[PDB]
Amino acid sequence: AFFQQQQLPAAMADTFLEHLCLLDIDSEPVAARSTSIIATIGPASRSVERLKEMIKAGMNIARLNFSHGSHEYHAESIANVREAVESFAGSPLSYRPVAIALDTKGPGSGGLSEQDVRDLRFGVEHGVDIVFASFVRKASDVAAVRAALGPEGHGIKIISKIENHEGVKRFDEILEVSDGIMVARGDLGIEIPAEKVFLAQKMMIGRCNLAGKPVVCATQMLESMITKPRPTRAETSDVANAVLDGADCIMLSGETAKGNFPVEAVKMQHAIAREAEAAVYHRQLFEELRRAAPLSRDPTEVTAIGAVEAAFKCCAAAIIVLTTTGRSAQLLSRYRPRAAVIAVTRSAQAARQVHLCRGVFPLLYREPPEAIWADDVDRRVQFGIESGKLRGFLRVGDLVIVVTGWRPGSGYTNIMRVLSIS
Amino acid sequence: ELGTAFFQQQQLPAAMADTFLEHLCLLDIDSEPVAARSTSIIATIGPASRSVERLKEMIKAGMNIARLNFSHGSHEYHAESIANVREAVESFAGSPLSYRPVAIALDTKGPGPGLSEQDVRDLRFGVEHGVDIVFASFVRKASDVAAVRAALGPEGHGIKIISKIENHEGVKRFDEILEVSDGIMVARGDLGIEIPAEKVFLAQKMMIGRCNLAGKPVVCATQMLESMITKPRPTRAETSDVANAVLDGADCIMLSGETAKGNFPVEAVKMQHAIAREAEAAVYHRQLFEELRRAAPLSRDPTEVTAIGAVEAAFKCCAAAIIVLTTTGRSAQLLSRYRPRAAVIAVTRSAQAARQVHLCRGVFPLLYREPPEAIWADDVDRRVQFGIESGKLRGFLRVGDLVIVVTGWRPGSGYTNIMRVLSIS
Amino acid sequence: GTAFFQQQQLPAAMADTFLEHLCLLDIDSEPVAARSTSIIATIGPASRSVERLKEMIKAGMNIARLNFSHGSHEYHAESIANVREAVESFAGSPLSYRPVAIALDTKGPGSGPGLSEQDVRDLRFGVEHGVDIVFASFVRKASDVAAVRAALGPEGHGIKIISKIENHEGVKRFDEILEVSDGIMVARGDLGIEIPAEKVFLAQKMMIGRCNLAGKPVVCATQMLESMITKPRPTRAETSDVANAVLDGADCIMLSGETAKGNFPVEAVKMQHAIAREAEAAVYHRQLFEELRRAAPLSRDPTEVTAIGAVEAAFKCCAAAIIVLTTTGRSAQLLSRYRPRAAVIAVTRSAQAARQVHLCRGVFPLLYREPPEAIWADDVDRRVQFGIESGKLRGFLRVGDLVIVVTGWRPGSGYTNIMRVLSIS
Amino acid sequence: RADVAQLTQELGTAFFQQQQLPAAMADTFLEHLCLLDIDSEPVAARSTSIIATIGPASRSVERLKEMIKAGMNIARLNFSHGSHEYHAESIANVREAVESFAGSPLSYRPVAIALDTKGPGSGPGLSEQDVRDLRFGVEHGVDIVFASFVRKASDVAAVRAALGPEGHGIKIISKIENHEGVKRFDEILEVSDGIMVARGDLGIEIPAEKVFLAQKMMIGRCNLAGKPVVCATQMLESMITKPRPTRAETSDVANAVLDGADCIMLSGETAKGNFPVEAVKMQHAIAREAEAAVYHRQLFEELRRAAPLSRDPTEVTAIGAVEAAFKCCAAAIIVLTTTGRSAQLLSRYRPRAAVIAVTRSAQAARQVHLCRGVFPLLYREPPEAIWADDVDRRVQFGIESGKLRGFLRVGDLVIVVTGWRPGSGYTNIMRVLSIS
Ligand SMILES: O=P(O)(O)OC[C@H]1O[C@](O)(COP(=O)(O)O)[C@@H](O)[C@@H]1O
Ligand SMILES: O=P(O)(O)OC[C@H]1O[C@](O)(COP(=O)(O)O)[C@@H](O)[C@@H]1O
Ligand SMILES: O=P(O)(O)OC[C@H]1O[C@](O)(COP(=O)(O)O)[C@@H](O)[C@@H]1O
Ligand SMILES: O=P(O)(O)OC[C@H]1O[C@](O)(COP(=O)(O)O)[C@@H](O)[C@@H]1O
Ligand SMILES: O=S(=O)(c1ccc(O)c(O)c1)c1ccc(O)c(O)c1
Ligand SMILES: O=S(=O)(c1ccc(O)c(O)c1)c1ccc(O)c(O)c1
Ligand SMILES: O=C([O-])C(=O)[O-]
Ligand SMILES: O=C([O-])C(=O)[O-]
Ligand SMILES: O=C([O-])C(=O)[O-]
Ligand SMILES: O=C([O-])C(=O)[O-]
Ligand SMILES: [K+]
Ligand SMILES: [K+]
Ligand SMILES: [K+]
Ligand SMILES: [K+]
Ligand SMILES: [Mg+2]
Ligand SMILES: [Mg+2]
Ligand SMILES: [Mg+2]
Ligand SMILES: [Mg+2]
Repeated sequence: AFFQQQQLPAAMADTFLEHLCLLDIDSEPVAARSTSIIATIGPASRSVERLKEMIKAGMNIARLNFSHGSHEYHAESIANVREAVESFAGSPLSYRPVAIALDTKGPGSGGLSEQDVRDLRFGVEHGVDIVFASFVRKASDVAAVRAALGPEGHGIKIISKIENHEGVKRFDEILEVSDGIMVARGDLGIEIPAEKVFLAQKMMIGRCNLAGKPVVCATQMLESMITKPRPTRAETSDVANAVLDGADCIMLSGETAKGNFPVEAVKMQHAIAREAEAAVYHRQLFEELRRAAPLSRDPTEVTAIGAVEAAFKCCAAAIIVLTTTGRSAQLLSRYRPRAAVIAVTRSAQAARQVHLCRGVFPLLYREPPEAIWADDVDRRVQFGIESGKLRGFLRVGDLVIVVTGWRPGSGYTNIMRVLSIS
Repeated sequence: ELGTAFFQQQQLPAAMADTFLEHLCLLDIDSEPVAARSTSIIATIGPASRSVERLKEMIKAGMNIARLNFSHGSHEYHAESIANVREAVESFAGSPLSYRPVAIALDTKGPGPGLSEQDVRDLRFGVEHGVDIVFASFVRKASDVAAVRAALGPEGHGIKIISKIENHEGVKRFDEILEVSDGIMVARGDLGIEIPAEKVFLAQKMMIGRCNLAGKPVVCATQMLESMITKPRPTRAETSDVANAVLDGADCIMLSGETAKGNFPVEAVKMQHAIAREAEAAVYHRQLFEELRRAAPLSRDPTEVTAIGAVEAAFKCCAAAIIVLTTTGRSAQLLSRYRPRAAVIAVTRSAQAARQVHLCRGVFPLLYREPPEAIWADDVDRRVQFGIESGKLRGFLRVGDLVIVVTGWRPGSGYTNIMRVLSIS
Repeated sequence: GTAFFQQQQLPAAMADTFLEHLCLLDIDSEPVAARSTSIIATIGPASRSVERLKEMIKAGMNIARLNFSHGSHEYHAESIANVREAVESFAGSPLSYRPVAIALDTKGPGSGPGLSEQDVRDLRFGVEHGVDIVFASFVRKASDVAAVRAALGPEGHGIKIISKIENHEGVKRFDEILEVSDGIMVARGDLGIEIPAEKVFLAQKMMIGRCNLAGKPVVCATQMLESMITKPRPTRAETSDVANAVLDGADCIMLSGETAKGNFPVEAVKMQHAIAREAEAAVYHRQLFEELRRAAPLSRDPTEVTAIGAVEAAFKCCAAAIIVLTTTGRSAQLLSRYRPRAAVIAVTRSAQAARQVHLCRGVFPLLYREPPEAIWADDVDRRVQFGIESGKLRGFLRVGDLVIVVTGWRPGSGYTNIMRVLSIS
Repeated sequence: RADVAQLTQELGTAFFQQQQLPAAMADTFLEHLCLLDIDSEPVAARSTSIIATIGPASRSVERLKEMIKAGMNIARLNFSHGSHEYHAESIANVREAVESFAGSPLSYRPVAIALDTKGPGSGPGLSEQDVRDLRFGVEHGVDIVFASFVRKASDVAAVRAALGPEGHGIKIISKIENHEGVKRFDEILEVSDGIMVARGDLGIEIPAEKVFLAQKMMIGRCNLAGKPVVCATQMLESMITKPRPTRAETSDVANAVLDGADCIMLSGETAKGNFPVEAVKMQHAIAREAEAAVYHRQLFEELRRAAPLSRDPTEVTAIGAVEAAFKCCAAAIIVLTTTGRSAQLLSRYRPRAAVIAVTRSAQAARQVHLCRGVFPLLYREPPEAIWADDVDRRVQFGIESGKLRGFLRVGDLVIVVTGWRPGSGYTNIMRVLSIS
């Protein structure tokens, strides 16, 4: 029964053609949904009660669109998101962190506009986790956003939105200085011929997967759900294909900001992403990612490849990793393991930000500290296992891969262990 | 010899990539498509696309197959639609550069446990009016296809039966249905109601893959550009859906309400044409050909053996086209199953085969009406030169180009066994 | 039949990985194909008798090597006369006649920087006596090949020059030497003294790989069955060395003392024949063909395009042979470079080309002696029928087999452009 | 180039020109052959073990010391010749020569002793002389038995029974010498510790032109099973009377290594020939060149794909460690092992990194020579009170010995493989350590 679920016959296929032939509508997804859902906050999704339903439906990142509304309006949205998120903190083994992303208005006819400088300062003051920088055309646009965030906003992730021909052409220099990319198909589809957007999307997703940096697919993914309870056949296909392309995140704009079915739009993206993740041809994907990732003398990078290889060998239910900044989890995620990457962290910001990386499930550690560092590490590992058991990721008898470091502090991951559950 | 500009167009850098990941990384929005659009467009005929003048614009925009939806309208209404399609098609018989055969497909109302009384009557109407294809609704098992085949009476055995897979049973019994059908339609509308909507993409990709493996045509249908029923431009999900259906391996893409009742029927056809052209150049032929080659069983059929040799030869020299002489369309279909980048120009004396080969990706039919030569080898040479001259006229070919020519050793269907490399003069 | 798929290591040939290919190799799977790697036998006191040469031709000797390091011009002229007498003793049966090439192996430069005066005289002797091939000793750079070509003069333009790589400089300047040579000999004797003995296998494997990539013949030479100079059976290392040279991709394997001075020249030829046959069936064609196709550059030459189409067609149908008409041997060489499992039966009127194509693996030359038919198409057909009848007599073909036939559109060399699938009747 | 650019800038272009690294990074096997370079020097320690047959030409203690220095890893006693008294003296001389280097534990090289049986002769199974010789082997503490003419699984069970309860730790390597052994190979391999391709008798029992097929098939199946395979007979035959081998002989040795053989053997070349030390030196030189010419890119991919999914933590850790070693061009993989099993599971994936196996078992240290690329280090120190400290001391012993023997330099990355509790069977940890 195990080998009939999660498209495992299609996953073992010798060719991509045979993989397609073996895809089965009766093969149920079992793994937790890996691709994060970004929901745009607006009148249809601003109330605390509505936000609680969206968190339960699968929203991982709340997007604030600074193209509309005042700073007072957005501060209220942030407070409501935090209130809804913290209403589940009473049960630490099931608490789900939710990131807050600020999407800038953009340069308009102008580099960095004066309104963007003020909005970015607002983001730092209100503790946003991510900035979706509009109309990034070159590396200096990213540097300007980074400078406007100042010394207090050093830890904020900058996701550059590629929205025009210049951004596509200067993609490599933009990705090099950004934390990730958003394929902003709305403006891109007006700036370049609409029939060419899929080429830009597939290229950018492929280059971000190669670089090991997050990539978001955005705009009109479930557009008809703004007024209708069910999406069109092209919309479900678009969501599934963005996941199959390799997108780390998928986004909802008007569907959640102003539509009549915000919760249903989140549920639909969750349902499709789960089905599409199981249909990924891991046999070829892992081989190509493994071959393309350069040789490295960084122990975190070396441990990450060893751990993902070990996870595939034993059909590991999860890879439990201890991380301070999220980096060790990101390096595991870049190899696209089928095993869930359970990231145990003390940082609340890193727990929110790792939603940008596909297949990373953040667990915010709030248990009493241990006096012995080795005992403290072992307790965080057992915490990952208990949360994993409660959430359905793990069962007794499963094998897990555990990734830790040799000393406290970020940058010292160098150990991989094979552990049998219970 | 060809120029550096030649190797920058039609995603040739992405086509030469060593891995699928590198192929994606090399896709370029500035790399323009050059080849003719190979995925056929099926447009549903209705009030918005029934007039002769509107049909002429749709033919110019790229419509290859006219679909008659027998779920609505009387036999009198459909006979008028057929006459208007034929009038619009024949209005271009004067210009070889603009003339294009257009197939007529009858889409049945559907079942009841099996073939309904109305379907028997509608299928008889199709035979009497000379339709080329039947899109059989709600096919669930092999016996449903046999019933449709039996209903195509004594005169309609040459009509192609494309089984529409619309429910869980059709998906589960797919292999037995494909074995007896000429092709398949992934009817996503009903399929998305019969099975969970989030599972339709799995059924679509599986069926397209199995049809590509079998070498049989597969159509992707329903809501591909739905928003264009009221809006002049489609959504980002809709263009993505069309491009991904072509990348999946679909031979045909379809328009329903977009062309039958919408406000922008011609623009919907133009949009599918534009997207299919871009998506066909983005196909990763290096891995696709290797896998089709490996999956296709060994064969002692000379048409099958010649077809793979010809497609291999076309890739080796970047041939502008493969010109094939075919009476039934079968030799062109066997070339099409290996997905060559070269256009397959099919020269036939059969007007029905010329219309039906639109079901096969990359087949460009040319109907030949010259009187037969007394010396058979001369008749063959005249048809090969007709394909070359039409190719030059239409932009497929130029003097100095290499073309692959596929012919047989004797007259009659079933004897294809020759592949030649010709330099265009 | 099921028995067909158990022979010639067909289970190992269909394997998905090289490891699984090795695991499926079967000592009970009998070779069926004709032996495709040519055997070069060096002539000497043990192999000069006309009666002894007839037995060596029957055992499988394809090329007779004259070592100009020993003997005078008078000695070599007698060797040539004896070889020709033994070869021509079988000309009374044209369907079974086996051409045998004559190769002149030069003494070398010695302490000199380039072409020695003795080599100039020996090369002129070769042209005057009609030798087919020159094995040029100690080639260190492209100008050494040009000097050999100049010494052959205008009358020796058709002689093939195979450069012997015997030292570090020849290995380092390999690419420039191969570019101007017709082929290469891995002369392991001197190479093993000039460079550390433990590194010779790396030079052998590299040169064979680069010659296979270039589509040019490569010979493996020296001490392959050394112990057979005095013993009736070779050592385990010797049979392994012959099998591995064939698996590496060598077009030819050579015997020196084993045939020139030993006590078992006929048995040494028979042993190389037996081993080469076993090793050719053990070649992993699935990966080899894929890599040769991918590495071979795109081409606009119709002979090159037809060759890859014909090899692909031959693999698709398990063709027993590819029958090719050739004037210079070039069309057969271009088929051979893709390493088909099907025998390449080359029909030619040129006695020299028939002898020289033994340099290319899997090419079986048939010398056609009949004067041309008045109708060129009938002369082409008669030559193809001669290939089929010789093939049937020699066991290459049976009724019911499929064969690929490679011809051109006009008389004269350079116009091959047609591939046809033919059933043997 | 993008996949190796940063590491090329860090380690230098000279590093990437050595040990056939350009040929190792090739995208196809054809390109791998085209990139093989006679100027690309081998750097890694020789990983294929050399088995030398002991006889009159290689019996003296002083001669044996030269053969150990030349590279002999396993001493073979051919029980087809000589009495029990003769073989006991050979064993004592081998042990005396081996122990003459024990004064320096950081450089001491263990040498295994293998007993090669006379065989069944005309009989259907285990002969009475073989039963007596096998009992002699157990009494004299031999490490390995090369069982002659194994034709079926019951032949190896008979050898195992003749070894008795005291010989349970002895490795049984079945010699495949006839058609029946080749045809029943899978059942023989399943119950054996490894295989020997005995080409001498095999070449008489089956047509000589078919021996290479049997050799390549058996080596491939042993590599797939992760069990040692020995290539034997006439590898450097001419060196019995001549100082240099023929071109076919060097080719045969190189091709046995490229085929995937864990061990290569010398028979008459060492036992009775005129150049025993030179024959060992020649096999050493060729094996080093051939190991660097192995196409690891395809080999690792195929071993990974063919090896079934596993829930055994030693197996899971082994593939993770070999993958990690390739990622960083690790100089070595240091593994703690009691029976040799954790080192054998690393060896089956054919890493380019040397597998330095630290063990307290003198027998396991000798027996791991059967596995390609395993360098045994015998740890003689008594256990620390705290088990975690005892583990760390053993790892440090491997690093210090690795530095001493030239395997490791400061700045190198090393992969360390250990377990969560004492005793055999609990390996489950992989660590990436930077050498300081
Ligand atoms: O992913 P990051 O940011 O490098 O953090 C990984 C770090 O986490 C640890 O596993 C635990 O460290 P702390 O005890 O400081 O939380 C370290 O050993 C390791 O260096
Ligand atoms: O594709 P089909 O229907 O098999 O037709 C292919 C046939 O066309 C030809 O090339 C030309 O035949 P006709 O002259 O009868 O049209 C035949 O030699 C070949 O058998
Ligand atoms: O292999 P080559 O030397 O190019 O010769 C091939 C030539 O042989 C032919 O098949 C037959 O030519 P001939 O009639 O002159 O022998 C030509 O059509 C073709 O050009
Ligand atoms: O390779 P083997 O025979 O399984 O031995 C590996 C064992 O060695 C160790 O690393 C150390 O164990 P010891 O302390 O008993 O020597 C164990 O943790 C592990 O189980
Ligand atoms: O799943 S894959 O192996 C694959 C292969 C061939 C195809 O045509 C295809 O659509 C998908 C894959 C996907 C994304 C990658 O970036 C990659 O490296 C591999
Ligand atoms: O037969 S092969 O596919 C092969 C693959 C892997 C091996 O390790 C091997 O020894 C042989 C091959 C491929 C290309 C060649 O140019 C060749 O000579 C052989
Ligand atoms: O701003 C965006 O997200 C867009 O334009 O697609
Ligand atoms: O009938 C159709 O086309 C459907 O259901 O999608
Ligand atoms: O000349 C030769 O043949 C050699 O050196 O091997
Ligand atoms: O017994 C042996 O070692 C042989 O036959 O090779
Ligand atoms: K915005
Ligand atoms: K209908
Ligand atoms: K010579
Ligand atoms: K013995
Ligand atoms: Mg925008
Ligand atoms: Mg329907
Ligand atoms: Mg020489
Ligand atoms: Mg024996």
